[PDB]
Amino acid sequence: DRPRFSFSIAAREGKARTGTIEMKRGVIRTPAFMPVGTAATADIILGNTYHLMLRPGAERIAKLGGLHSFMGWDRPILTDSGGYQSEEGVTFMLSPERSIEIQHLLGSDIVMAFDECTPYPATPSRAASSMERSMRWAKRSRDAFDSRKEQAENAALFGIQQGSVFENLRQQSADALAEIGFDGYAVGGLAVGEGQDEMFRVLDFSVPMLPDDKPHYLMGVGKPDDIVGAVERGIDMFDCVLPTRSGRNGQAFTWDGPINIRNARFSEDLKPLDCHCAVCQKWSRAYIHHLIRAGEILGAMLMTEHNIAFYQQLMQKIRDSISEGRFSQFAQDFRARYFA
Amino acid sequence: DRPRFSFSIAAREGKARTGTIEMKRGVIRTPAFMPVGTAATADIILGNTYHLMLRPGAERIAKLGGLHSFMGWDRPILTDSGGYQSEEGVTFMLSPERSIEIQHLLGSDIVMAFDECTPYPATPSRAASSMERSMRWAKRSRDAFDSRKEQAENAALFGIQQGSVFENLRQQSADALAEIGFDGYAVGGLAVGEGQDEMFRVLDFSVPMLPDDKPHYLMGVGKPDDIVGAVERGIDMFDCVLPTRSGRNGQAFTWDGPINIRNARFSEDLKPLDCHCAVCQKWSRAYIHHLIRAGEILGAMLMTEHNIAFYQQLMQKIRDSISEGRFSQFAQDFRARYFA
Ligand SMILES: [Zn+2]
Ligand SMILES: [Zn+2]
Repeated sequence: DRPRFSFSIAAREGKARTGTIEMKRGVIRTPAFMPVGTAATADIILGNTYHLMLRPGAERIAKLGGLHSFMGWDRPILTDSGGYQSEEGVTFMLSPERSIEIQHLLGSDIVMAFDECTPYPATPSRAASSMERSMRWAKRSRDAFDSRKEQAENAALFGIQQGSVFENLRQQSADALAEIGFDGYAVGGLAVGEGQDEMFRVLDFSVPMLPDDKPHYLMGVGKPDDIVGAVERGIDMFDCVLPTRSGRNGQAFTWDGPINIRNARFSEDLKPLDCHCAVCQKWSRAYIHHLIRAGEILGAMLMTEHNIAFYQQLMQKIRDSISEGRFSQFAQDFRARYFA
Repeated sequence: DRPRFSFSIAAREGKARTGTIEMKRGVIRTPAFMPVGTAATADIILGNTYHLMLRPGAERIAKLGGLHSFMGWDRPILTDSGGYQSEEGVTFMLSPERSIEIQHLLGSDIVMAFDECTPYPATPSRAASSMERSMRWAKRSRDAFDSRKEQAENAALFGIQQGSVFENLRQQSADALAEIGFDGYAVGGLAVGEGQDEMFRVLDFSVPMLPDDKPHYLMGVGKPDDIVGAVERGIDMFDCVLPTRSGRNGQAFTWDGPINIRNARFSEDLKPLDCHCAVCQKWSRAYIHHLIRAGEILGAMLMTEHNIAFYQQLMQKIRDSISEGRFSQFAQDFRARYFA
């Protein structure tokens, strides 16, 4: 039987790491991409806390046996805390205590502390006030989590760093989070419209502030090139709505960049979408083009499956190249071809 | 190597038959349900002639290698003739000759003659004039089909009976079609809003007019109970948009009748949709309810897969019970439970 939570780093290259998170429901290979569980029929999937508490409701999910039984997914599940107004929480009611209990009822394996994702841009004073409240909320999340024996003994809790783009606030947040103590640490408050250069700049000083021996989760990121750059800066875990969102709107990710398959230039293109996935085996660009142009749900479903599969192939190549000490070369080859 | 076209009846019960159509691309077990090929990832599928000639166009499909390569389906394909205004054809241009050539370019295995599907209701004089033109068009379809060696030697041609609800016109149409000679015979002009009692009434006298030793295809039908009743009256082949249409709109077919899965009574129902299909294995009514209510494409896709699978399980039970001489009992048990 695996432990509740064990992170081990198998290989490093510069700031990049590769390794495994062991949990009771399975092993997560890192760097990891964590897709939304409702995308299609990955070592871990995401549950949509905010949606689930509104429909059918966390208590109803609990009565139906929890998210694992509900979704037919017996491997780990991560839930966000739902925050993405007062010291107690937010009314719209949601608080650190209520957020933790909701995630408990859903049965998730990785529980996010309840935070306040600072808007961008933000003054230093606003970013500081928001970070300080998130740190008080992180301590309340820790305590609520620890009060529930089933949760404390079988789940894991991640703290979320805030502080906007300010190095001194990011440092203070990391210090507060480490002193409380969490199983993993998320870099929050990015992917809120800052642009890639700025995000990378903030990651450059922010990730080393976190405990090196714990997983680092960059919330909301991102495009394939965002992921490569963030692994280069020490991120271990990723979630992003892009692969599933893009699939509905006609956008496919390939090693040569994203393409819009609805474009007329693909109407007679017999090459597959890119790739090893089942879609790229049997289906041409031309046929997927046709399905999507015709409004057929099969088209969107095949596009979504390809995009999900592409992200996992990307993460596999990242893990292998770090393990083999050629990630720097991989990142360089990836960007030359992706932006060609 | 199989023949171009061979229909053999293995067992009969009353007017019902069960058997096989052998074609070069495979064997079709009858009675057969023929789903639209673009529904999901059946012994034969349907191509949408009218749509395909508009996008991307029949010549473009031919340049891409034909429908089999285009869709990744190496088994038989049936295409309708596109008719569903003058003696030459219809402008909107489509004629018996053009319809046959389009179906040739698409590469379909079973080719429908170009007909005029009489509107309902229709006076005897209108039904007669329309049937008479369809019979002239059927002879032109035969000749065009026979002029193309690749088509005549590798495909099959079905004639379509018309005549509305009038026994004397149905008889005249069957006579004209048999004298021309076709590989199979469709009963056309039903499922146009006549209601099940009327359709069954017309089938009662119309199907025995067709050659007994050739397959009988009831176009556009239908609901599961329509199919059972039409097999009881000697139909061998079916197509219907219902299983794929219903899946998008929340309707699932079950042995206890159709249900609308969006209905709140399914929000905590842990039973599967019905069934042996992959959906009914892993997925509860409650989770599919949730997916569809949330607008998730996965929900519609799972509903469509279930409906397609249900129709094929229905056809398998029909074939087995005819083969075992218990179809009359099956039909009775089916209706008692389906309408309970
Ligand atoms: Zn692919
Ligand atoms: Zn099923």
